[PDB]
Amino acid sequence: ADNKFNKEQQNAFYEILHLPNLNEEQRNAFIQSLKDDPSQSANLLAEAKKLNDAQAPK
Repeated sequence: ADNKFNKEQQNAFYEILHLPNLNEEQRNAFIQSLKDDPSQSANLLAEAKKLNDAQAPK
């Protein structure tokens, strides 16, 4: 009765939530954007995943 999102879309949500290095503010931005338009699932995911990989020093 909740989450009118496809598997990929909901996966994007969770995967962006699974970004511990990503600023929670940016996380909220991507998540909210996913809520606004989940059509950008694969690619808000591609590039939250990729600020998460790219604020990552080594």
